[PDB]
Amino acid sequence: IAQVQVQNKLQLATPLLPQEVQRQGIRVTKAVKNFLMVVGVVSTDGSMTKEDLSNYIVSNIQDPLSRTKGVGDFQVFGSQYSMRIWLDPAKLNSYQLTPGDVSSAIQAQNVQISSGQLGGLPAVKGQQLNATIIGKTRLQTAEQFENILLKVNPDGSQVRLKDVADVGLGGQDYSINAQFNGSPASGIAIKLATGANALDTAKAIRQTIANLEPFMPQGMKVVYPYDTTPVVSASIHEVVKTLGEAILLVF
Amino acid sequence: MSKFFIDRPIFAWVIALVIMLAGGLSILSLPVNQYPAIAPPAIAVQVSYPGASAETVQDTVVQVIEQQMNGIDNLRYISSESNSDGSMTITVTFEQGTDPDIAQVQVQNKLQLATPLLPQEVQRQGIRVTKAVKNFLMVVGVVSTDGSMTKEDLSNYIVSNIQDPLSRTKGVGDFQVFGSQYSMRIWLDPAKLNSYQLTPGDVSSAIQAQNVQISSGQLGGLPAVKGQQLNATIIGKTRLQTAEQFENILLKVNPDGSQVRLKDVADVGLGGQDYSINAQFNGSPASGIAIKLATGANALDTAKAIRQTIANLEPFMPQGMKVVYPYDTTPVVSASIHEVVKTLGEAILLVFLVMYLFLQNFRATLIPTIAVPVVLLGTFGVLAAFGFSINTLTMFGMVLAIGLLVDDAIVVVENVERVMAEEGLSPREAARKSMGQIQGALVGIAMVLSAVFLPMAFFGGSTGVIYRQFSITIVSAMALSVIVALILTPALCATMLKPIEKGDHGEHKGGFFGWFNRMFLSTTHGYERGVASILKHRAPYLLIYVVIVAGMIWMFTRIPTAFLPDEDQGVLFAQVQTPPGSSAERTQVVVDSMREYLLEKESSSVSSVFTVTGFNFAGRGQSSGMAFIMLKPWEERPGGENSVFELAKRAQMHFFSFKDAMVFAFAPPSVLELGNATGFDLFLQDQAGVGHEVLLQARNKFLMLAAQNPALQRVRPNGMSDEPQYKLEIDDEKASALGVSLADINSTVSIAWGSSYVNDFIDRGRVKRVYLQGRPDARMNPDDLSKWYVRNDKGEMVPFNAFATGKWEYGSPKLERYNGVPAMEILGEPAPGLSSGDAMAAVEEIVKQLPKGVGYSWTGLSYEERLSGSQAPALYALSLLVVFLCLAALYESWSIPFSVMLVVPLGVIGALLATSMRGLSNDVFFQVGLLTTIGLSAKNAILIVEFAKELHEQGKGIVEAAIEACRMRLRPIVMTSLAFILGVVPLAISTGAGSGSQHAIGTGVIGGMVTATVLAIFWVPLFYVAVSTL
Amino acid sequence: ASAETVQDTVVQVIEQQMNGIDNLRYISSESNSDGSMTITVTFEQGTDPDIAQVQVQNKLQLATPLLPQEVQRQGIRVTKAVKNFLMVVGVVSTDGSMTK
Amino acid sequence: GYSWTGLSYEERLSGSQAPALYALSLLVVFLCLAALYESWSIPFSVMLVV
Repeated sequence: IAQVQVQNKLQLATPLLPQEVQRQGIRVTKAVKNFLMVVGVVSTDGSMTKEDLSNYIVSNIQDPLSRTKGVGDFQVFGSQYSMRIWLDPAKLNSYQLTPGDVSSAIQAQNVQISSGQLGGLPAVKGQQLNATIIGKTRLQTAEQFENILLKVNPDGSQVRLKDVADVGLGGQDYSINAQFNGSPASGIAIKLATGANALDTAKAIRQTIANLEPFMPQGMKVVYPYDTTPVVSASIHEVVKTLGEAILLVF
Repeated sequence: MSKFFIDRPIFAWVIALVIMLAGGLSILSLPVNQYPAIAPPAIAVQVSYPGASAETVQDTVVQVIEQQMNGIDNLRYISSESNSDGSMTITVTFEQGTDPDIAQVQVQNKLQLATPLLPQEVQRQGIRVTKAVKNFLMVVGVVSTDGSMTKEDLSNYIVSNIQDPLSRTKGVGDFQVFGSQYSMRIWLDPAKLNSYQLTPGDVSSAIQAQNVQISSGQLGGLPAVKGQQLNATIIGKTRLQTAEQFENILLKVNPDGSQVRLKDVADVGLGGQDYSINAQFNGSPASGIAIKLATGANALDTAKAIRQTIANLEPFMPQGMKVVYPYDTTPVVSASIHEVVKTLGEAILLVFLVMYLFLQNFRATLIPTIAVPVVLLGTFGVLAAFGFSINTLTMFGMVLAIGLLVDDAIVVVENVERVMAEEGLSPREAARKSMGQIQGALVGIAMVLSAVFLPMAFFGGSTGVIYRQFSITIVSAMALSVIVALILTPALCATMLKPIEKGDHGEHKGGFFGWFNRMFLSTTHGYERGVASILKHRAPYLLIYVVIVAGMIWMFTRIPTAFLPDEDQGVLFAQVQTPPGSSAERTQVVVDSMREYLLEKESSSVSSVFTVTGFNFAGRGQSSGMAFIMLKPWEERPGGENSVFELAKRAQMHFFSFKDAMVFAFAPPSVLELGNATGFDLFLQDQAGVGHEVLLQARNKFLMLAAQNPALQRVRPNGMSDEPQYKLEIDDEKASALGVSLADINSTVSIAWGSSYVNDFIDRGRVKRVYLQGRPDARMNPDDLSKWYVRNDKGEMVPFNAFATGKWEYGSPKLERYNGVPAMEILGEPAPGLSSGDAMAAVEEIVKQLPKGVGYSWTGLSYEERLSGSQAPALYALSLLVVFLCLAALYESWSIPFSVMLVVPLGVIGALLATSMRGLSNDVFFQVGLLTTIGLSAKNAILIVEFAKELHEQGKGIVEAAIEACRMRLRPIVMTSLAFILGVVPLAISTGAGSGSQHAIGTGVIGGMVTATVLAIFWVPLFYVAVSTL
Repeated sequence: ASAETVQDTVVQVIEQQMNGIDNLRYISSESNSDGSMTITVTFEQGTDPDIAQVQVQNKLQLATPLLPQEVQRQGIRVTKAVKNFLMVVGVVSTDGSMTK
Repeated sequence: GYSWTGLSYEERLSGSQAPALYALSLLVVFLCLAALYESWSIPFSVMLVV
């Protein structure tokens, strides 16, 4: 009920936020203050850099580890890929262009639009053809992405995004990037959901990562650099064995 | 506890009156519906993003929503659906026990945290979040007989002026209508757009420039100038109402006065909103309402209120419009509670009859007719105390409970009358002696019956709820029957009985009753020497007992296991699939021919066909359709000639000859909430290997080996086969080299072919919306792309074939996901006569060949059935341990409870034999009938072994007392037995509403109880002497 | 906007969708020439107000696809409302120099 | 048509609710005095001295 109340008092205010923070995804979670455990991933062949095995956890490990029982909020050390368009003002002066023109071209030339149907309804009486018509799909690879047009004169001379900027896939924020035991690594810091225990949540996290284990590439382990469940399990076991020896001493 | 009230009866009588008064107050405030909340609470999210591809709506809506919901409570699994028609459906399925309101508001909140990331064309549609629980009370269907009104006119008429009185009535919850209201549909044409140098971007700008509210202020608004005396709420422009106000909006005008209206550019006129769906009822075009029931509300008087609302609205409808009721689960509930009231009356009158038949007096015969309705009314009160509702399940639990519910009062009045007969005491002290002899026995009945039914309540899932209803109802019946037979019945046996003197049984009476007394003591003192002969040498009879225990083991191993019995529900589903690349009229030619076959030659069974195209349980679009054919009631089709499970075969043997489309007919399950499968469900999701073609080859390999195994049968894909779809390739350098802007091309191809939501208008005081497309003869051909014109920057028209070449592709029209990765769903059925776990093992064996990167995940009912398969051989052994504890408590040893817990095999043997002879399955109804006949066998076994112990405590041997106790206690067994099968047999011999449930719940009970009596009354003192020689 | 267009735009739709909640007694509404509206749905006594607010803004959400775009941009404020004023706390200027 | 609200609906509920209160409490006193003293004379005495 507390999350629902702060959520409607947040949706009362979220259109008054700026336009670019509104397109980032606002998160409201029931997270307690401590880090429960950190599911870490380190590569053992050296072919994986920091950003690629952060991309792997964000794209494949994060969401099954986020639907599970008792995980409120994550904290991913790194992030996924996001293909960046590295402008430079020398070649941006070379063709008399502003970055607003580039930002309008890369909003007008990779869109996935409502196209309709080739035999859509209502049909003229006596029409027996149907096909889902396809407009432009969104651009996937970088060599397909370099062919974004920016300006072209009617005599046939054009400029491309490959001539203005140097495109390439990389992270979306290079601020945080961990490293485990010397090697390049990353991980996802898991916070516990409130009103729930820690051992069942940790066991569900272990079962989820063990279900996702047979699909990761070769040269990529899963390690646990930080967890607070073995201390509490050892404390419970120590008090149970203290009880089991105290009953024998009373006997 | 009973000796304290047998002296003073008025206090016990007003305790019973308080119980009956609380029950009578609870009767008029119980909610009542067909099925309780047994489905897992699933939440649907439906978007109607118009004119999209099958992967456009997916990669712009579904992944954006599914990667932003993170950390909702009690989440089990989520799904998706990205149809080619443009819709979307994700079904967030939660854990049991979660009330749907907070789960729905949490998925609402974590959806509206994601809705700014969704595109503008999606977030102007509005993202609807409703509860997906398929329990429809009644389906109000509106038709138009003459054919002058299409479906969208009927849907506007519904949403206009029959939705206003319907939702203001009591008890009606949330509901949906087929289709929606009108929309000012604006039909552009490309020749007139060429003729004026126009583009649909200019029309879409001028409409939303001349059809908006303008926030004008006030004439004298604050702050006022010093000396202001005037105030008037000024208003500016207003939303346009009619179509002759959209005809007079202007697109451009020169300063000479030469203008261009929306006339001679467009053809405005009110039409529908979603043209894809199209339903028709017996020929006439039809819309409808699907009314659900709100929580905590009666179904009968609210259905009558819906009937009364329609019957009070009917003098105002247009001519040619009937309101029909195709689907209505009001008479199912009504007949299912009416048969319970009839069998209550039959049970009390029939136990009155057998109580007068075996005992000669009338006053002692009258007392079950008082002592049974008090616990009958009070169990509704202490059923309302837990927050339940009158279901079908708890009413059949009541009917299971009646025959044992009467037995406590029967054995009380029998013991009082036989203590009256044998020694001749005054009634209060004779009933005092009887109650002092049944003191521990009645609380032993309470503890043993609670121990044998309460662990059955502790399952988890839909299985857990459908056992929990049964268990809590009959445990409430036990725990209230024991106290109303320990507290009430001796207090009235001390008052309203007739004394009998010493050594008399009524031998010189004459007539029929003297003959009955003579034959009854004749078979009694023949039974004396019979049990003496079978107990005098008892060695070759325990061998027969262990042979018949091998009989129950190798008789229960044989029969197959079922989840729910097959039911005559009343409906049949007939979903069709035309070959890919088919329009709507081919599907309609299949559908109306199927409809006229099911009405013309099948007038004996099918009452009406509410059929529909563009929709099935497989996947939406234009090349699909169904026929919700709905049978006649049970009182108009006698015999087994017109059942649903024969009408399906008689329809399918002709639907094999409809050679246009694969017409498929399947019966719904017992419960429609978790239904539509009758088997197992599986998603073949991919975790690592990326590619739609690889997963399509995986499903092809899986369907190749699925039809080869004999353990699998009728294995179909739930998705859709691939449609041949048409693509464009807009040559962007040749487009922008001619001079057109690519945003103008995107707006033209997004407004001309597919629709585009602009803004809202106001008609009849109601906000409706405005779409626009091209004409229904301006987008219908691949060569008709050469007719639309984008605008160059010089002011001249550029044709669309100058820079766009066509090419045909082959893609999927329905891409669905499962927990964030794409998948394809099957709908599997087990082999006829094989268990469901055997089919699950034989279908998880096939997954050992799929390519590297394609996983499997269970769903539907199999996710509960796989995880719930580890408690049933745990808590049954727990319940046997608890009943061993209770019988060690009552009988002061550790070996004498074996003389009771070796008797319930003799109760399960007859039930297994009676449900193996007439061909039934091992469903939940036979299992709870098995449990209640086990409970009745333990019920009379502990009383006969307790008198066998008591007569040995009197001071005689084992052999004399074991045949003394059965001699003294034969007649309550034949009272219980004769009244029991006379009360239960009219369930099995009859039919009607819920025939399969009654046949599954009656014949195992009578076959178990008759065999339990005829073996227990001969073998229980043999077990007692065999355990007492140790 | 004026009162009748606010009524027939917003209030009729949410009035149509906010009946059928359990333990409901009467729903009533207002509109103004200023433009504001106030639906004041009143439950039967015996209901937890938290789950009542949960159900109210649960079945409020499927009116948003019917309401226009000048009201979706501002957000709907739901709250539990008693009718008494418990306390009015107000400042006052003893200098006489500063205005309202 | 007219429909009461605010204070008026609550006091109309009181007016339609009071005789059930009188009859049900009178019957509960009747049941308790038939309960504890176990006669059918003195509960009629209290029910016609009320």
